Amino acid sequence: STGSATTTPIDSLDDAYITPVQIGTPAQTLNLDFDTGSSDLWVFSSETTASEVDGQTIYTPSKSTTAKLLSGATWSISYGDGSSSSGDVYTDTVSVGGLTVTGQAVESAKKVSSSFTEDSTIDGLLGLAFSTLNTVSPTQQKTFFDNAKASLDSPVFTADLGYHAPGTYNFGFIDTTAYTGSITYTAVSTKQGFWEWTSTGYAVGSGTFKSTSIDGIADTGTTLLYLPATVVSAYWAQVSGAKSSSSVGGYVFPCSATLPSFTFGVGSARIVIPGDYIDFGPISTGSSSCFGGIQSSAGIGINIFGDVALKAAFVVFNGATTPTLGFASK
Repeated sequence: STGSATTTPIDSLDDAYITPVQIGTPAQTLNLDFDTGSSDLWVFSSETTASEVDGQTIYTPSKSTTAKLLSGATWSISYGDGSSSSGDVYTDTVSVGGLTVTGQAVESAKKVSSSFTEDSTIDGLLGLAFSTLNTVSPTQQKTFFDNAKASLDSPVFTADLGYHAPGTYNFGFIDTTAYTGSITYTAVSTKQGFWEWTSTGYAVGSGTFKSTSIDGIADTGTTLLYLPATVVSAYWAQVSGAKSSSSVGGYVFPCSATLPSFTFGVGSARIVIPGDYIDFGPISTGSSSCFGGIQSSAGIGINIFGDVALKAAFVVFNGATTPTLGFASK
């Protein structure tokens, strides 16, 4: 089997991407944030504290003839950005772009933190990291990909995120028309539960490539590109007026700037992030100070190849017995 679904930016800055997901019988379609940095599929629901719902579409398990309460199971998750959610668990039928999993754990939120409430466009998350990170207790549950894998034509999914435009998540096949050149594959460590790999280096604009190993995670659920302070300083030094602002919470730059590109290495291959992908717009409405899309990972504890990087590539998440990651230009 295979699946193919369109993923759409939630706003004009590509702050995140939503993908429609069918849950239950009859189908209840929710727009979920597909997150290769976590491993819970959770949704706003009829059980979510009413004051914490503000415009989201909810899953109502009592209206699904295939929903079953997973007795005694609870979940609770906290994300890198400080947001969180928790609740109980159902199993139900879940379909993504024509690919159907029966008995998928659907984690129903009883509580969500303010940032989730405040974002009306995201109805929940669909985790695509390794199931070892799943938070369901006392019996850990599998991700949608893990459940689908054996049925797929090939044990892979691909992320093709657009810049200021829709893109695609495919399951079970590689669309050879969706990229240019070849896909370069690189080793993955699953030791931390992430799609963790090592970039071979970087360049800023038309500058020379610096060969240096940068361990980090391919994380579709993180908006920006978080890299070591040395790398980030080298980037922003090429932008007149750019500075790190502790009050704003990272590098800012004059909105009048033309940003340089940023290249990262995948083995001997190179992925070029155009400068415009690095512009996240005014820090506050009407400001001429703009927020940078490349930021320091210092104090995160890990480097993160988020959407800023991933959207410059066609990315293969290869879930073979030994997982790997593939990157192609597009």
